[PDB]
Order: sequence, then C-alpha cells, then structure tokens
Amino acid sequence: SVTCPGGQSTSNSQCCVWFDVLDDLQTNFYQGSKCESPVRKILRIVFHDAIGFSPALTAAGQFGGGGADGSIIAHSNIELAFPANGGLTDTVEALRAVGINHGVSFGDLIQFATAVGMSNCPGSPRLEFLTGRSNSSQPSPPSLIPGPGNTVTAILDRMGDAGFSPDEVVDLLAAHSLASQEGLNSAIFRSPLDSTPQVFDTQFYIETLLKGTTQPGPSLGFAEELSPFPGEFRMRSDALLARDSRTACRWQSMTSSNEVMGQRYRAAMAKMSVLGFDRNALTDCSDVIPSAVSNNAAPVIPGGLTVDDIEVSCPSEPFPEIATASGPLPSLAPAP
Ligand code: HEM
Ligand SMILES: *[C@@H]1O[C@H](CO)[C@@H](O[C@@H]2O[C@H](CO)[C@@H](O)[C@H](O)[C@H]2NC(C)=O)[C@H](O)[C@H]1NC(C)=O
Ligand SMILES: [Ca+2]
Ligand SMILES: [Ca+2]
Ligand SMILES: [Mg+2]
Repeated sequence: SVTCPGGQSTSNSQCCVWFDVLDDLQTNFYQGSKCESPVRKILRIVFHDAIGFSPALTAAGQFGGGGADGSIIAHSNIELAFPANGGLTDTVEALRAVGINHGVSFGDLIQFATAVGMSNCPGSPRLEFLTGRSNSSQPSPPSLIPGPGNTVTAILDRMGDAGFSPDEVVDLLAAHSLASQEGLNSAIFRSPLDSTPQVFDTQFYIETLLKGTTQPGPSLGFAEELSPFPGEFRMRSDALLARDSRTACRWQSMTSSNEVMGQRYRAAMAKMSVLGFDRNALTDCSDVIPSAVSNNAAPVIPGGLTVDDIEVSCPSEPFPEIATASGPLPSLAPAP
C-alpha cells in the first residue's frame, strides 16, 4: 500500500497520478461529474480506439493496429477522417490536453475516462482500471470499425477477428443504453437509442425488440429503421442484432436484469481494454474508480406496449416476465 500526496490511500504508487486526473476530469471534462454528451462521446472513443486491432492482418504480415493504444488521439489527423469517427474532434482535443498535462499515456487515459464517466451514470457497474500502456502507437489501419449499415455476418466476423464471440458483441452493446445519434439524422440531433440515455439499464435491449412503428424525424436517415415511439432513434445494426438467430437469445437474456447486464458488460470491457497489450504487464488501479449511484427502477415495457409488441426472436427461450407500464406512448426528448 501507499498513501498519495493528497491523503488518498492506494495499492501502488503508479495509481497516485490518477487521483489528480480524476479530479480534473470530473470538474472540467464532465462539468461537475455529469452523465451527458462527454460520457457518450468517450464511450464511442474507447470502442473506436480499441477496435483498431486485427490478428488476421497480422498473421498475413500486415500491420493490424495496436488496439487500445490511444492512437485515435496520437494520430487523430489520420483516424478522425475515418467515416465512423465523425463528431469526435472536440472530445479528442479535450482529452489530448488532459493527458499531456498529467503526463499519462493516451491509451490509459481513454480507459480511465471511460470508467470515470460511467460512474456518473446511475446503474453503471464499476469498470476495472489498469495503467501502464505505452504512450507510443501507430495509426490504426482503416476499415476496422463496424458500421451501422453492416450485415450481422460482417459485424460478427470483424468483432470475432478482434477476439469477441457473438455473446460478447451483444454484451458490449449495452453501451447503447447511454446513447444518442448526432450524425445519422441531423434533423433529430441527439435522439436517444433508449428511453433512459442517462441510465445504464436494460431498456435498450427491450426497446429495440419492439415492433418498429414510428419515423421520429422528417425523413429516414442513414441506417435508420422505424422505432417504437416518438423521439427514439433505431439504428439498423441494432435492430438486426436483436433479431438475428446468432445473437437473439443473448439479446433477449439482457432484457430482465440490470445486474446481469452490468456483470457481462464489465467483463467484455475488461477484455476490450487490453487488446494489443498483456494484462499481467499492467498495474491495477481499479481502487481509484468511483461507484455509481444505484438504479432502482425495474425493467419495463413502456407506454402501454406488451409482450405482444415484442418481436420475440429467441425460440429456445421464452421471453422473460417484465413489468408493463401504462400508456400512452412516450415521446423522448433529446439526450443532454
Ligand atoms: C456493433 C457495433 C456498433 C455499431 C455499428 C455502432 C454504431 C454507432 C453509431 C453509428 C452511433 C451514432 C453516432 C452518431 O451519429 O453520433 C453510435 C452511438 C454510440 N455508440 Fe455505438 N456502435 C456499436 C458498438 C458500440 C460499442 C461496443 C460501444 C462502446 C462500448 C458503443 C458506444 C456508443 C455510444 C455511447 C454512443 C452514443 C454517442 C452519443 O450519444 O453521442 N457502440 N454507435
Ligand atoms: C504521448 O505522445 C504524444 C504524441 O503522440 C505526446 O504529444 C505531444 O506533446 C507535446 C508536448 O509534450 C505537444 O506540444 C504536442 O502537440 C503533442 N502531440 C500530439 C499529437 O498530441 C505526449 O506529450 C505524450 N505523452 C507522454 C506522457 O509521453
Ligand atoms: Ca487504437
Ligand atoms: Ca438507458
Ligand atoms: Mg396493442
């Protein structure tokens, strides 16, 4: 053990700098420990930084990307021009400055900001935090980030190459429970992907399985499907993964228990946090990560819809008993 310069007790002196980074992030980047756009942007960033990793390219003698190396910041000049990386510039520059000021690697910083940001959203599990990733990195090869217009086969092959099973793909998607879109249909800027964009809950899994009946915007944007109610945006990839036979049963099992969702997500994130590195080479500073307030609401089928309005796609398993709310159909406000 060690007692940091500010009284904070911790398990390794390497963790001490992280207490200052936490105070900076919570005060400035997160504007007072809030769960708003910055957390959502950072979650996009962690996935896009880490997923630039490909054992297949490497086995073939090409550079496959360094994974969770902070390349998205170090080489943003290249990576931020990738089609899937739009609307990230400002967040990346904000993060670039904190890492430079505290002398922490861009790779560790992205993982830390992710774990910290999630602590600001009720319902979130406490993400593991390892430190020690080298600050050096090479730009990620292009075409390694799954897109919303991709087929399930395509998404699974790419993610499978990175090292994730179909189950883990569904688990990692719990992040869309704290999501909106700004670039798929700018006419409905920040339309959320679930009714609770500030609560890490199973609503996303439930709501994407409902029959699509509504066009929330003036028109249908890129990769946009009909959603279940006004204000909610539904992206094609999500609607497809919810219904595909390879992923439908896992998606269905995520509807009933926030606890189980959180456990699986934490596990898949721990795995994604070290793509490109050896975990037994890093230092564990999980003790620095704050806890999120608990979510006590029960998973519900909102606004009068019933299991009848759910497009049950898992045959082997019956759809769980969930609480039903009374009507009318809600109309979602833009995510903050
Ligand atoms: C199967 C792959 C996935 C695809 C195809 C996908 C696609 C997208 C797209 C197109 C957007 C809309 C962004 C915009 O237009 O502003 C978005 C939002 C988001 N994605 Fe994903 N995503 C996937 C997996 C993930 C994963 C694994 C994470 C993180 C762990 C994640 C976290 C987020 C978050 C939090 C947002 C919200 C951004 C905001 O509200 O500003 N996504 N995603
Ligand atoms: C991590 O690497 C980056 C570059 O990859 C370093 O960033 C540069 O830092 C200098 C000051 O040290 C700035 O004037 C440059 O603008 C930065 N460049 C970029 C692309 O951001 C960073 O300082 C390194 N950090 C550590 C702790 O080694
Ligand atoms: Ca990367
Ligand atoms: Ca939610
Ligand atoms: Mg009905």
